[PDB]
Amino acid sequence: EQFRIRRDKRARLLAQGRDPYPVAVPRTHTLAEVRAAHPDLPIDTATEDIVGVAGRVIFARNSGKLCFATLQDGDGTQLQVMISLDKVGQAALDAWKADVDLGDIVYVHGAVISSRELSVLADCWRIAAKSLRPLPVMSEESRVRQRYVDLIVRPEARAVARLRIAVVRAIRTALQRRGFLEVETPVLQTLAGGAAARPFATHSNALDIDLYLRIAPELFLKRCIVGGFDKVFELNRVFRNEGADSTHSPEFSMLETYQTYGTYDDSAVVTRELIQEVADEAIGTRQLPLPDGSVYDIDGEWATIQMYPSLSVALGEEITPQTTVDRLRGIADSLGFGHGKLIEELWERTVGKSLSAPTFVKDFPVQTTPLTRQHRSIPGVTEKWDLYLRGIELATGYSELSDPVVQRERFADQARAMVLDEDFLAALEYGMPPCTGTGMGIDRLLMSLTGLSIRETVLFPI
Amino acid sequence: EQFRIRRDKRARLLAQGRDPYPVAVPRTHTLAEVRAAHPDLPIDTATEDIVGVAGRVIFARNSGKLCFATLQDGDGTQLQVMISLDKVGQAALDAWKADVDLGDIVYVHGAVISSRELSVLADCWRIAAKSLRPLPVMSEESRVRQRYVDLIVRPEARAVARLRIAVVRAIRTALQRRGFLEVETPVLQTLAGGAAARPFATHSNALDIDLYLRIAPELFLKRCIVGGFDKVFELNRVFRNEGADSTHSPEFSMLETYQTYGTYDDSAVVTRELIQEVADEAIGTRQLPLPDGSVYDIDGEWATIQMYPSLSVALGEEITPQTTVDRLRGIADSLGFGHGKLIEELWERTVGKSLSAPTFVKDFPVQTTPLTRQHRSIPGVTEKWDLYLRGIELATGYSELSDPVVQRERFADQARAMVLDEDFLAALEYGMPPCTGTGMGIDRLLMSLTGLSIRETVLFPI
Ligand SMILES: COc1nc(N)nc2c1C(=O)N([C@@H]1CCCCC[C@@H]1O)C2
Ligand SMILES: COc1nc(N)nc2c1C(=O)N([C@@H]1CCCCC[C@@H]1O)C2
Ligand SMILES: N[C@@H](CCCC[NH3+])C(=O)O
Ligand SMILES: N[C@@H](CCCC[NH3+])C(=O)O
Repeated sequence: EQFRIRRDKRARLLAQGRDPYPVAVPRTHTLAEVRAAHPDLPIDTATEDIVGVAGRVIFARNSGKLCFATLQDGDGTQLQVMISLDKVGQAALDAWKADVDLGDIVYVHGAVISSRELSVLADCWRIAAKSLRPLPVMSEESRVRQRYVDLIVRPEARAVARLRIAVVRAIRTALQRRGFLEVETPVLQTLAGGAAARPFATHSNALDIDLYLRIAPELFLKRCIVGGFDKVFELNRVFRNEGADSTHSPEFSMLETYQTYGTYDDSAVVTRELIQEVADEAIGTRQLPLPDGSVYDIDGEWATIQMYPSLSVALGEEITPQTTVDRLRGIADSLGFGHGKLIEELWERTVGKSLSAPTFVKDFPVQTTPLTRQHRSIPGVTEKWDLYLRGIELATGYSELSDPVVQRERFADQARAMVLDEDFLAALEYGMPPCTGTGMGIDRLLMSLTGLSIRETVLFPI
Repeated sequence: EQFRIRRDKRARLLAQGRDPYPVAVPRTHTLAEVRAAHPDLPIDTATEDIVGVAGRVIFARNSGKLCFATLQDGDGTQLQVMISLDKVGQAALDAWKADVDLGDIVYVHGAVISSRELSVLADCWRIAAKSLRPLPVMSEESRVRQRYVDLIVRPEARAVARLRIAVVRAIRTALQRRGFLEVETPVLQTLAGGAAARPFATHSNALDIDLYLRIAPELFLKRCIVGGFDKVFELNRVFRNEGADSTHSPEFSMLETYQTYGTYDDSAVVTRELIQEVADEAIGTRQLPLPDGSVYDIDGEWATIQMYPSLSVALGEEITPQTTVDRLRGIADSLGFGHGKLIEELWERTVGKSLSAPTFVKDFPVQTTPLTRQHRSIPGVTEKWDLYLRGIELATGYSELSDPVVQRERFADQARAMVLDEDFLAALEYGMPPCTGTGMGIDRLLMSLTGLSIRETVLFPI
């Protein structure tokens, strides 16, 4: 109902030649600037620094000759204003009382004082924007459908938003320091490769064909390696047309990273440093406070284990690349399609879930890692690692497969379970230097670091 | 045919227990590093700095006991190697001759010398990747279908790639210095607004509905302003499902920028500074050399003109918001749907095309600018500017419309030519502070700056 009373104040403001949505108000300072400016003012004293401030009125308290309000700047910083009859008022004071509702953006020019709390006493004031909706005084799913309100009302929403931003910047900063070049590769592709997922498809009017939103940048990033990029990354959305859960969303921001003349051993080190550097820059500790109340320590060195041996220890018997699917099925049964899949699942069900401290698992089944080079010495496994951090499957790195003939096979096997990515394969046949790539999810990153859900870490999900 | 001879060398290398795609080669330096290290070496003298280098063999010259090759590192830097019988050879020399074709990535450990040109004489050497395709010794449309080869063979492809990267970084650096925060807003939207374009649509399996790839981030970026972001930008792809031409592609990278408590006058200034700063960082001059052979000067201050007056001067009569479509049709006819459209078209046909120096045109027809605030004083126009740089329609800035009721109208008018963006409108009714937004295309930016076509400025178009 207050919807309608607010709409009428708009109408009657227009009519009176007051401007409720003016083009310009001469804001001299953010409220934060005024605070940092007057840190320790003798309380109940005036100073002749005149400012023009603007802010959301989130608290009113009217009292005849004198009205107080809390201006909250968009970052959360607060300044109190005092609308007084004696300063420049009467009609001003009336208009204040009549015109100014909660959630209204307001500008006030005046002197900076402290009251019997840091305030601005007003010479001038003006509405900067009239709200036709009061703030609520929130369920998780209304906070997310209306992030703009969440951000106005809930400090933590403000902090998380800025945290993601700072994390993302930390990442770019870390990679740039190391000489990585950030490239833009295509989102719309004639066929979407680089990972295991069902694509989003869209019809192009230009070309009268379907195109596919990228599931991952790998294959184009690999083209950049062919083309002589020494060190490239890309930090941007990918689209996997599948179901949503606590670690999975159909649209999400992902980092991929490619470095010539290093292996999975090298990118493991960088990934660790990168994450640690992000924590330091964006969180300021490696002793990560959780909503739990607990503390997760990501400092120091991180353990590396091998999938097959670690699984072997867990299961009480030697599991190798040679172990049959009939054997693995049986073990699987005893607990409650193919070899590679069974190993990963058994590993995930036994070793995976038990990991607390940050851990790399390396040396993966060849069948489930089409894009990663075969191990330099161990038969039947690929040089891939996964990083688990706080129990979250965070990141992966590969010693990348550059052999076009092997690579054509790996894809043929895939397809039989038949048009391949011929251009990708062509690029490889021009020669790709030995190189190691990583992938890492930003939401999972933030999750692993903070305890926040995926639906808190993106500004505008659905 | 050489396709097949190369494939056989792979096969016979495998067979002999040589590794043609090894996991790791111990590369100590980039060729650029070795160059910077030995800038002025007395030519035809040896030095006992041992290095391990790796590079693409792009030139061979075999001669009995001694073979020379050019290693080109991926950035374009060149080092010559000398494969000699006397160093560590005979069988080595034979294998070199037999095993190493052009476009092969090769590693060589050895001493750094200058010959009778900076070279490495080899103790050791190894194939790092075997190419199953020779380099061509290129049409514009094969360069772009195979950028990876373009990048190997054509220096200018290398330079342009790195230029775009440096421009994009320059942009982020410039905006960050000014306190802008880069946000990620959704690419997949329930309805795609913020501009005039037909969307790409994609079916979601998760939600069993169509989604729309964003045509622009504005409406979500505006939500961020509501939510208290003072200064936000987003630099990322947008998708407009329309035809391709020399200034238009269906997928392209675009910058949008939002700043609270400034107007179009303010963002005009920033846009100018931003562009000038980009030129300085990424190109190193504001006297822009063109393929033409000419020089385009983007230094100093840029002229601002008004659409209606400038058109009036061009046409020899007063054109105002009040001029009828019947009048404009007639004028249009005399040269060779609605008022706003006719003004822009007439303006573009008369004043637009005649502009050489960098120029802002401001004060636009209300009918064609649904999202921009009405002018503070001039009836019938909005506070929008377009920037033309080197004749290219580069950028725009608005004093943003924050009035939810006016905004609902503007959208209603649009739709009648009927479901609106209710959530966007809801956000506005929570109150958006006065603010100015800009948009700018990266490809157009690069084009305006360099003379390069849109099909050179993106790494992987199609
Ligand atoms: C929300 O994040 C994700 N959403 C989806 N749908 N899928 C994935 C993620 C996500 O974070 N992923 C990681 C990306 C590479 C790093 C290794 C672990 C995962 O594959 C996969
Ligand atoms: C290649 O760049 C573009 N491709 C398409 N399809 N459409 C546009 C571009 C492109 O650069 N645009 C600008 C974006 C905002 C700045 C004002 C001028 C244009 O609208 C529009
Ligand atoms: N494309 C991978 C990430 C890169 C892995 C290293 N080449 C994924 O989506 O899983
Ligand atoms: N969305 C605009 C760019 C931002 C204009 C300022 N609000 C466009 O695509 O034209």
